[PDB]
Amino acid sequence: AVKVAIIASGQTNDGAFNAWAAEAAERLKADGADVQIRQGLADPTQAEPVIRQFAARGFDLVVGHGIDVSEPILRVATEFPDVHFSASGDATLAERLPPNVDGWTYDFGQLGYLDGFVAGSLRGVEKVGAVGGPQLPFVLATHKGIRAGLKAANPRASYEETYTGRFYDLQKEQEAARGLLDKGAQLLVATDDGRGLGQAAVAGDVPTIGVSAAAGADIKAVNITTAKLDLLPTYQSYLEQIRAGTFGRRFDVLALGNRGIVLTPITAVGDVVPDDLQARVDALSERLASGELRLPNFFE
Ligand SMILES: [Br-]
Ligand SMILES: [Br-]
Ligand SMILES: [Br-]
Ligand SMILES: [Br-]
Ligand SMILES: [Br-]
Ligand SMILES: [Br-]
Ligand SMILES: [Br-]
Ligand SMILES: [Br-]
Ligand SMILES: [Br-]
Ligand SMILES: [Br-]
Ligand SMILES: [Br-]
Ligand SMILES: [Br-]
Ligand SMILES: [Br-]
Ligand SMILES: [Br-]
Ligand SMILES: [Br-]
Ligand SMILES: [Br-]
Ligand SMILES: [Br-]
Ligand SMILES: [Br-]
Ligand SMILES: [Br-]
Ligand SMILES: [Br-]
Ligand SMILES: [Br-]
Ligand SMILES: [Br-]
Repeated sequence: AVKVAIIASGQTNDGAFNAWAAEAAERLKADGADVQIRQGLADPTQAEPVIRQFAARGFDLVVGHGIDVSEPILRVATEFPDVHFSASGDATLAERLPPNVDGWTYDFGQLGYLDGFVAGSLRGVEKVGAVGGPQLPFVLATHKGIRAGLKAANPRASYEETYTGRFYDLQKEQEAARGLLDKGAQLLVATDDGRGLGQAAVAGDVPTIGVSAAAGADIKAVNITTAKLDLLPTYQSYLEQIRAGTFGRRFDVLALGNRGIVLTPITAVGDVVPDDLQARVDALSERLASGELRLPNFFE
């Protein structure tokens, strides 16, 4: 049994980024991993001693989930040359990996693109509304992605978006979503938490895309799907590397083309979801894998 510790930036009950690592880690138990998870460690002064403690106790693999945990991972890695570490970040992380650290990245714009593409693939949805949080560069990039994905799959659809200015302000998110609904949105896309948007959607009988998996049953019932990271192949590769003695300096991109970004199991909502939605997304992924389709940089 390989002993694995996951050190998460936020809360694994978020039904989103941190839950994605927790779910991959749960599935990794079938590959012979014994897993411990610690949450809420975005603060590097808190993360570094926890990481050190797992390494000192003889864990085989210590995984820092989220860019905020990356620097502590890289620092402690230098102390334990025979322990294996993982960190996440931007493309520049590849440069900065000690011999015993694997790194990974993904592009926010691609999550947006898949949401928008799914939105444009639906039946009878000509008006789409999206609600995000603060207008930070990665959020604006995500939204530029949505617009592009939607234009690709349905160039006739119209699109409006609203920003709450905040992370995880469900009350403002709900209000923003209701405003788009009142103006005529036939689908609501969440780029932040989504639980507030989900409430507004239920009140107006419209489907959603992107809402947190931690939402209640009534809200989950209207969420067609959500674009997410599948970390399981990456984690499986870590175990294989450790078993073969080849761990270190791998740099993985999780993307649509390689199924690092995928959909959650699709829910049919109303009659807007085509029977072949998954096939359409699979074909999109194949076009990206081949380079038939190339996506712009969605950042300014
Ligand atoms: Br986080
Ligand atoms: Br969850
Ligand atoms: Br994310
Ligand atoms: Br376990
Ligand atoms: Br354990
Ligand atoms: Br433990
Ligand atoms: Br914890
Ligand atoms: Br320390
Ligand atoms: Br983070
Ligand atoms: Br990250
Ligand atoms: Br060591
Ligand atoms: Br991007
Ligand atoms: Br940013
Ligand atoms: Br566009
Ligand atoms: Br707009
Ligand atoms: Br706005
Ligand atoms: Br803002
Ligand atoms: Br709130
Ligand atoms: Br509402
Ligand atoms: Br909820
Ligand atoms: Br190794
Ligand atoms: Br790609």
